[PDB]
Amino acid sequence: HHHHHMMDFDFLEGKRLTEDVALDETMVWNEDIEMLDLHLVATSALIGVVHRVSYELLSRYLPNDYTAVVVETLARHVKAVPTGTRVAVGVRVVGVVGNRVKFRGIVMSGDEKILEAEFVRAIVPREKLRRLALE
Amino acid sequence: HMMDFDFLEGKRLTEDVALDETMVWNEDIEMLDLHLVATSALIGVVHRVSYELLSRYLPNDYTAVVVETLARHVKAVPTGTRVAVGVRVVGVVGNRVKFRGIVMSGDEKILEAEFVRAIVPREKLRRLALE
Ligand SMILES: CC(C)(COP(=O)(O)OP(=O)(O)OC[C@H]1O[C@@H](n2cnc3c(N)ncnc32)[C@H](O)[C@H]1OP(=O)(O)O)[C@@H](O)C(=O)NCCC(=O)NCCSC(=O)CC(=O)O
Ligand SMILES: CC(C)(COP(=O)(O)OP(=O)(O)OC[C@H]1O[C@@H](n2cnc3c(N)ncnc32)[C@H](O)[C@H]1OP(=O)(O)O)[C@@H](O)C(=O)NCCC(=O)NCCSC(=O)CC(=O)O
Repeated sequence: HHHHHMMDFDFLEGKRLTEDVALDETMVWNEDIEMLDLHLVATSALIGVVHRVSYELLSRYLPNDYTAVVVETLARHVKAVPTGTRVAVGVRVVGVVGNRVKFRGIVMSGDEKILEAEFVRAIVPREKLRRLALE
Repeated sequence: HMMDFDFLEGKRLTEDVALDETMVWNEDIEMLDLHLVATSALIGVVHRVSYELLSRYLPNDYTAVVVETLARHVKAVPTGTRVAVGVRVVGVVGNRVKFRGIVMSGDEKILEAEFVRAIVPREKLRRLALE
């Protein structure tokens, strides 16, 4: 009877958001000790950044009992950028298939493309995710 | 700078890794009590194991950076948990080394990944990024 989730999420198609995001010291690539003084941003950290903008975008539009979690992601990190920098981060909803929302993401530093991504959030009732996490 | 890295093919490494507080998913204030591990954090964990594997076999003036990554995050897992992280070199083309990675929590798959490192001289990077 808590089996009352049947939406068409296509209302999300075409939504977009761009934000300026600070690349801070928690985001540094630190695998290689000899490269530390460059403090390049880590690929995973940039992926984190792009994902988080997609949540900010969705949260305005998700019905009240539903959250959205990343289930799939693809990224190409094409230019190294140092931390301590602000970047422009854009995401747009390029498709919806059931409860799967697909985004394209871009990280620009000035006019240089740093990273591009394509990724998927599953839109799930908080109750259901909580039950799954706890089982 | 002309080397064959084909010899990396089939190399593996597995590591028991703690998921700590710095890796928590916190976008959703109503789910903070579950302290789920973030996707990007888990990708970081998988990438880092591939660097430990490569660093053992690369010449002393060379580094390796991630240029592409793909991941399915199939099961939620809380921080404060230890996971088995395995990576394997499945392919080499020039200075491009493709890995498959897996995160397991016991017998449950949490995440699978496929990603590429480019093997580069540190000086090259240092030249590029200081230009
Ligand atoms: C790695 C790149 C520089 C690669 O750029 P390109 O593809 O244009 O260049 P390339 O890879 O073909 O070649 C660049 C260099 O490779 C070396 N090179 C190429 N082929 C070679 C071979 N067969 N043998 C030996 N050396 C070789 C050359 O010295 C040098 O080229 P030449 O001789 O021509 O100069 C760039 O994609 C980049 O900077 N990406 C950002 C990566 C990043 O910052 N990642 C985050 C860190 S890792 C991380 O953060 C982990 C985490 O997620 O947490
Ligand atoms: C998201 C998942 C639960 C998805 O699992 P499944 O594919 O089995 O489930 P599912 O999506 O098909 O369906 C689950 C639920 O969705 C709801 N549901 C499905 N379709 C629907 C529709 N059309 N309308 C309304 N509701 C719908 C159903 O109520 C319910 O299940 P039913 O009817 O079946 O009972 C799982 O893959 C998972 O936990 N993955 C890990 C995700 C994660 O932890 N990400 C990290 C946080 S985000 C993040 O960390 C950002 C960062 O990277 O930094």
